[PDB]
Amino acid sequence: LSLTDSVYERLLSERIIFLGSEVNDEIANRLCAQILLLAAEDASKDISLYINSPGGSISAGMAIYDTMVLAPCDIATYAMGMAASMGEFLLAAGTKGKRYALPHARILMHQPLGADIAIQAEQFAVIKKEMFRLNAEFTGQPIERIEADSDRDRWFTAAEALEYGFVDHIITRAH
Amino acid sequence: LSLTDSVYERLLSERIIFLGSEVNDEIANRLCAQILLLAAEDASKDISLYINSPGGSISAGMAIYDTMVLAPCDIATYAMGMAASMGEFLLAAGTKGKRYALPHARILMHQPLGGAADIAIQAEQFAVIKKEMFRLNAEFTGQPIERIEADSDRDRWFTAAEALEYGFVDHIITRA
Amino acid sequence: LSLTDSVYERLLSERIIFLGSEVNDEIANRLCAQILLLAAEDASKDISLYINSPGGSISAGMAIYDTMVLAPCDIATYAMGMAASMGEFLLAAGTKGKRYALPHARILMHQPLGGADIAIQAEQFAVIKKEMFRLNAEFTGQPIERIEADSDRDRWFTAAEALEYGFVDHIITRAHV
Amino acid sequence: LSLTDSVYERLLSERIIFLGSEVNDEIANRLCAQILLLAAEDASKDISLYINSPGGSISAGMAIYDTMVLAPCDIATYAMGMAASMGEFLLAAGTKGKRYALPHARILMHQPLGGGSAADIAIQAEQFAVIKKEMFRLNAEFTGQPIERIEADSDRDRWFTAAEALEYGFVDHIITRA
Amino acid sequence: LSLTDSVYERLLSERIIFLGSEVNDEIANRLCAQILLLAAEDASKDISLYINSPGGSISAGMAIYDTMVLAPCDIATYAMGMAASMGEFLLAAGTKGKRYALPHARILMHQPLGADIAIQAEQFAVIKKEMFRLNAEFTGQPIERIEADSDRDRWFTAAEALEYGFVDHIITRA
Amino acid sequence: LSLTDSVYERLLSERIIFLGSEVNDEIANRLCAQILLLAAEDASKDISLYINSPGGSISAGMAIYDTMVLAPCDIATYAMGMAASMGEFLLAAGTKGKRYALPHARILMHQPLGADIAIQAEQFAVIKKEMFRLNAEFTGQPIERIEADSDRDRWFTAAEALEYGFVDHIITRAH
Amino acid sequence: LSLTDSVYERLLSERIIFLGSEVNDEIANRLCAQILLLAAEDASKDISLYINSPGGSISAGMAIYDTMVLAPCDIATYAMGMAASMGEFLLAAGTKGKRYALPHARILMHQPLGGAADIAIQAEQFAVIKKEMFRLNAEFTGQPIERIEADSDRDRWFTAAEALEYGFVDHIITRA
Amino acid sequence: LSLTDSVYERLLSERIIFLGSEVNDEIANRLCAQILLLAAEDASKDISLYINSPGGSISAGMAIYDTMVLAPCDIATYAMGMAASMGEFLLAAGTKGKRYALPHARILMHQPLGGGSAADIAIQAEQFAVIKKEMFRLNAEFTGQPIERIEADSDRDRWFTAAEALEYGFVDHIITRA
Amino acid sequence: LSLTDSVYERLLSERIIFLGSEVNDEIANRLCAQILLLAAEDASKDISLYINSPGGSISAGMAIYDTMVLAPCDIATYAMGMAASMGEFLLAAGTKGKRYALPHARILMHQPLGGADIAIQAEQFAVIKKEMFRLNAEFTGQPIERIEADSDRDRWFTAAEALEYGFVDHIITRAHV
Amino acid sequence: LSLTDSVYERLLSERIIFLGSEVNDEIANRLCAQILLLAAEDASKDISLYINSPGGSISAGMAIYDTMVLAPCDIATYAMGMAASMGEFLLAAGTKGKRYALPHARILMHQPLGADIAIQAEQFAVIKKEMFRLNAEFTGQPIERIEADSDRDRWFTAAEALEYGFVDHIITRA
Amino acid sequence: LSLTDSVYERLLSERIIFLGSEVNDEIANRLCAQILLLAAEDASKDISLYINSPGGSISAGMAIYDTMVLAPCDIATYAMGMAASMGEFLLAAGTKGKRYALPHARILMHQPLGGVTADIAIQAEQFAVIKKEMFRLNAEFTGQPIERIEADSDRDRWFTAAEALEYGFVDHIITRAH
Repeated sequence: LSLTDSVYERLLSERIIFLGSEVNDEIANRLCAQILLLAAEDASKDISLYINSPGGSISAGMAIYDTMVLAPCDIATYAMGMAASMGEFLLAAGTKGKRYALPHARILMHQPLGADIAIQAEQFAVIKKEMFRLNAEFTGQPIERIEADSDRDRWFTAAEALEYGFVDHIITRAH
Repeated sequence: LSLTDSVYERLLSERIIFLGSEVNDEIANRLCAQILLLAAEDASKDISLYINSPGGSISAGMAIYDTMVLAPCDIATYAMGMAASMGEFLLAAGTKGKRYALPHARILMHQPLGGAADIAIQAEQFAVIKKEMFRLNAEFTGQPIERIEADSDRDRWFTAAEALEYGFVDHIITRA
Repeated sequence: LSLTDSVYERLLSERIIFLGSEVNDEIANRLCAQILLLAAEDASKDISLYINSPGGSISAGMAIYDTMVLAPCDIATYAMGMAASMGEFLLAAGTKGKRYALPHARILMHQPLGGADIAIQAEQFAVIKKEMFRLNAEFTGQPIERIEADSDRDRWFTAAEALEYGFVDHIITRAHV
Repeated sequence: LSLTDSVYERLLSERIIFLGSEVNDEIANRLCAQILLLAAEDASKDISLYINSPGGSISAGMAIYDTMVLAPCDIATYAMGMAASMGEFLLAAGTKGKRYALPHARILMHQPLGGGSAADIAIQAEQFAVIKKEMFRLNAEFTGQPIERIEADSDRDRWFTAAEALEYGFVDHIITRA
Repeated sequence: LSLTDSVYERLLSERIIFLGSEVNDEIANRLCAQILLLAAEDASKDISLYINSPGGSISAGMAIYDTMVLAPCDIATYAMGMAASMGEFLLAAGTKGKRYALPHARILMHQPLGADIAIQAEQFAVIKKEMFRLNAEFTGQPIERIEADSDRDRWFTAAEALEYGFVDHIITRA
Repeated sequence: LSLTDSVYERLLSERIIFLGSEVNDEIANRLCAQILLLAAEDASKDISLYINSPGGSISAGMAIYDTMVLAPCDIATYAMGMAASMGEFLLAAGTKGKRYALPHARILMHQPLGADIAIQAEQFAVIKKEMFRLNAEFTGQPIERIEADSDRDRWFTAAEALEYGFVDHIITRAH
Repeated sequence: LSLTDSVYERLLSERIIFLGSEVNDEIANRLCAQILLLAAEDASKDISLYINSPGGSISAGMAIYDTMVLAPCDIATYAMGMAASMGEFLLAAGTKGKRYALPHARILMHQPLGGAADIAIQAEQFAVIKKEMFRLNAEFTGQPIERIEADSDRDRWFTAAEALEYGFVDHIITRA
Repeated sequence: LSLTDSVYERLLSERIIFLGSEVNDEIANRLCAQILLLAAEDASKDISLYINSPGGSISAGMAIYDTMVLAPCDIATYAMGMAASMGEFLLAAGTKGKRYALPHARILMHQPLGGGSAADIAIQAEQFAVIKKEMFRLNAEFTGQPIERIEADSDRDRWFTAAEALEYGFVDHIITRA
Repeated sequence: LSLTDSVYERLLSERIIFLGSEVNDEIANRLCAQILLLAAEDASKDISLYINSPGGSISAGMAIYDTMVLAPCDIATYAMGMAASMGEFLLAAGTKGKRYALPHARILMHQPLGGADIAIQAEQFAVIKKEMFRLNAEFTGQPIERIEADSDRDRWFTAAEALEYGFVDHIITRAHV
Repeated sequence: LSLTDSVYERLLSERIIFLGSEVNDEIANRLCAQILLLAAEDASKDISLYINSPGGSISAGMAIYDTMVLAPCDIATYAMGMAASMGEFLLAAGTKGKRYALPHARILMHQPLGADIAIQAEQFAVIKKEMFRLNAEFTGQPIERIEADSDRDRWFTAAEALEYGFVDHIITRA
Repeated sequence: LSLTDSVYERLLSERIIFLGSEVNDEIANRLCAQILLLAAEDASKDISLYINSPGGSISAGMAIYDTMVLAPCDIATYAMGMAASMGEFLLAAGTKGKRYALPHARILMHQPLGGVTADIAIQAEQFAVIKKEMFRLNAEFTGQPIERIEADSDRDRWFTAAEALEYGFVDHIITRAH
């Protein structure tokens, strides 16, 4: 094991997980695995997910999301550096009241563009619509607004994000 | 040891196994090994197999399946992200009543194309195991063999709900 | 240590060995090492060898076989996925009564091509080849003529057909606790 | 595990962390991870951050900083070899009174120009402008200098000796002996 | 862990650290880390630094030096094989009375050649001058002589080094 | 220049072109370039296209096809070893009466599966339908039959291909 | 010299140029060089530019465009396979009346995202050239600036016929 | 251009082509290209094909053969070093009366087992079966041997000396001197 | 020979030279070589230098410049895409009256960071830097203070703005036969 | 084209070919190609083969030999540096009276060690025996002596080679 | 051949050679080859050597020089960009009266350290000899005392075009178009 993996492992022991890279099937599987592991170890204690990701595939993020909801314990989400696309989604998907943003974090909305191609298109259409739905639900905004803002790649500061409904807190001082 | 391998091992200690990549001989051997290991450690406790695989070779999947059936303990299967081809097969091959799907999981059917031996022999074997795959798939889902082939042919895919209806899984777990 | 190697080691602790790749000198050395180790640790307890191999070199497989026979403990063999060429040989070489096949396992017979001075190599191959046929016949209880004949035409077997032919003694669907 | 990583881990057990390379997302994530870990292990005990870095991206350094402010415990900063750009920022961002400089340390100011993610150049420019202004503001706050002087000095890449740094307001002490 | 790192770690447990390669930012950080660790573990017990290095960047060696002085415990230095440029500097920077040289060690003096280039030049000039000053302080020689000998890359045997003022002892046996 | 390129160049001088690899944008561009070159050099003399390709992307093959039709001179097509997917299409797209098949050539029909994904799907749908149309036109078979046979990956011998309508001749002897 | 380069050179001798890859500084420089070369060789004879490009950088394309306009001779453009982003721009930038499209060519509109200098400056420049691109695109097609931006925004694409109608090209050449 | 390619090209000018490696699609395409070229240049003059190949895929060799039959000119074949599998086939496929063997050439029969394109194994098996049968047929036609003997000898990898090959019917002459 | 190199050579025959990449010692050597070659071939005929470069090292650009001035023939410069840093310098260094800019060309001013003994390198850079500012001022007809000031803030120009500032003498949309 | 290939081609124009590396299928094909080319160009003019090779596979050398005999023109062989195994064979296989050796050339004899292995063994046995036979024919020595000397890897100087029968002349000057 | 090699070759036809990289055995051999070639082609016509080199090995540069002196024709040297160490040496080694410097050229003196590559003692010996020879010849070229050459070489003294002309490295500063 390397130092980085060691720190992440010791953090895992403290029920702290990181999403600091692009969201894909591999990272998703690992993240899902960690959530399942922590859920198995103790289902009563919260899990803290710190996010600094440019986002990625919808399917991967949705797998992560399902695994999050599957976990009985609360999952606190932290916008650490950047939450874009699915990073933003997973951030907002955090347990209500335990979604935090760091003062200079940046939340980006973005409409991802994503076997038989027709089948892939079908699946993508379905899961995309669902993401917009859930995003609207998380933020409490209209779906029309989610889609509209996603289209024009609207981005938010910590404050703007707090206002919009992505997070519940801004950690300006001594968490 | 890496972080990834460490969590997977710690999960293995919790009798949780993952199929998060394409199915081949290597992954099959590893998966079979894990199943045998857990079966050896404790034959009374369930095994949880989480599936997020695009599928792969029939022979590999069948080896996994045999090892699953071989294990005395029940094997609960979870459609986590995507269960395609053999991912779908292994999902449906789980102990009945303990086959789960997550809300946004996707189940894809597909008839594989297969592909140091004579080509004729390989063709023969593939034909056999393919026919057998369809049979077992029909058995798992409770659908007619004709419908399995028909849907497999046109690469039919299912949502979590549609999959539950078709007979791939027994439950859709929103929360645990 | 890797996840895979960890599982194999943890399995080794359960006296379970794997042959999931082509048979060569390296795999042979490794398998033989494992057999000797388990035999050294405890010579009274069985060893379980699970086979999913396309086969390989005769000399390598024969080395494994010799090491198997050398081991005092019984060696139970399981046709897990595929047992081709030396995979089939090592499968059939298991302790009689403890050779198992899983329902969808496939046993393939095949006459290897083999391949120092070429004349010497040829001599050795002829010898070891003949000996393989002999032992294969002995394992299965078939005539040597039938072994060679079937080997020539790359005859393959299902679990049932293999059980009948004499490669294995059981077809196990499920294991008891 | 390597010797280096072993020393860093054993140091981590002593609540001592290092920033000895250029600041980027990976180093930031790792550093933030370490701070969160130490904060989780014990929120009452100080953390010592030793800095010998040429600096780097603003966003990364700000992420480290945000994580520093997040940590309940005090964070003591040490200018070990060189604190340039964000190295200087994170140095000055240390808990007031526990910001140290080694006798021959060098503090360099510098305005990064940023610049390559999967996004529109206009958006990147906007974000950079905001965080840049925020850096200047906080730097001014840390040093107690006017924002104009921070910008002015950053433009001309002003650098400081340990003494000059102490005077300017980057650090509170110059630790010759311990 | 490898054998080498294992031996070095086991040595670290014995409060023995090595400088057996060129001095750069990486080696500096690692060495400084080790010193801080040992200082943290026990501030009363000495640290033994064995040196066999061709030297390197001044800034790095200075970082090491600052960390050395920062450590409360005494730091004994050993010229094991070769102490050149900053190897010599760190050697002479050892706790007075605890600077040792092995019988066939060789001490080399050398003037290293070393953002905007002007700034880098400024800094280098400063640290260079400071390096000469401290070297003079360590050896007890005039600054003029340090520069003079540094210019012509003067080298010393163990005896010549002992005489010059780099080390305090020549230890044939422990 | 290498020997292979030299032979192909000397063949180009004889107005002979080869398609012996997968059809993609690069190969398409090169092939199109060669057709345009030969068309420029002499618009009255035929061009001979020898095909031994596993096929490839529809868009590429359609570009090749357009460039073929664009060329004023007749383009004779030869099924040399294997004409699959677009190899088959380009074979059948040859000038009527000058489409040849070698005795042991093999013609495979196959339905390819193939920016914003929806857009890609749209484009693919259009060009796919068009391919079926043109294929039906070339072979003189119903579109229903083209689609049906394409679906089940029907393959043809030289004789079966001659019967089906892919080619006009089988070169059994001394062309 | 390779076969590919040889045919392209022999084509160059026939005053035929290709844009068959993504547009960047390198390809731009090469293309500009070829245009200047042909213009130098003969300023009275047309140049034929065949386009099969997914597009690319605006700056690169604009450099090509300036070099096109700089050339005294007419430049006929052919949409061979695909003209996206700057491919579409350069297609429409051809001499009016000599802009051709092949029957199954596809024209895609798209507003690029752009991306050793200050980011603010790069943003400024990009804004300028982008606005200019839209202007010239409107000029080429004869469409309103608003419609160009609007369609560019939603990644509108055209068939050969639709492209002819919109104003990208003047003819659809089935046969020559 | 390399020396080797230069010699091969200068040889091509003399209507002499080589098959000195295993037979695959690339070598086949290249060889077919050469035959078509020589046929285009002059359809009245013979082509000399010198063979020293271990053989290879049936489809490739058959493609070469089809291209040979397509060529109007006679194709003289020379067993230079070794003609195995399809090397033997292409050797025997030469124009009758102009099939030569060098004194120490070796002709090996062998039934390839084929086997990895983007297609279904069943289809590949079908195609292979057909072309295999076709090979045996044509081989029998070339040598004037019964199909059963061709299959029988192929099974047991029968090999021939120059004399034995001449007798069997692979070649028409053994060229000691020229 | 490649297609690209062939076109550049064929262009070289037309006395047309390209600067389409960053300015460094290699590109400098190559450009200087080309200039000397064309000057050697014919010293009476103009040389046309087309520029699309992000700039680079001062010393390299100065070497090119010296070689330009060395050439007896006039050197016509064209801002084709971008002329930044030394690209701008070499653009403005063209023969007066023969410095052209294409309509959408962009000229960027920029003060390089430069980067043997460091003190010596610093000295040399200071000298050559000052000299660059001087020559840039001379080319454009602007005050040195204005050049330094604008260089500091990375001022950039459109074709029109550049024509006004004094970098070029013409804005050419189209060329006559 | 490179300088080396250019010189070899220009030599080819002078009907001079080289064997300066180990003998294998590739070198064999190339050499055979060159011989056929020269034979095609002019069947009346000699071909000069200069040999400096450590030898190699028998089958390859035999292919070369067959092609040599096939060529109607005489083939003069030159032992330039070293003729070992099949280098020696091809040397001795030269046209009688036109087999030359340079004063410090060395001729080495050697028994090479060389689908189904049995078949390969059969073929090797055949070609090996044939190689000994032809070698005996070339040198005019008994087959028993060829095998005997081949077994113990006997080597010859230019003189010893001339005496043994490998070459017909030792050319100090042309 | 590439464009760069083509222009250099075309330049070679104009009797113009380049030294635009560090001096080593390979570059030395190539330059020596070029000089010998030009000398062979025409021994009456001058050769123009343009220098933009950071210098390098003494032995290599000395080989170039020996080859320069060997050439009957005059060799004009041009300090194009940088003439350091042996670049400076070869520059000053040009034919007297035909040594030119470009207006912004820079000539750097430097005492090489040589170093290891047989017995170290021999290598040291050889280096000592040739080093002394360099200083001697440099003094001869510039017309300066050897003591001053060594003294200035020691402290890495550098010159502008004017300073170089004054010192004696070159005979002219070519601003205009000769």
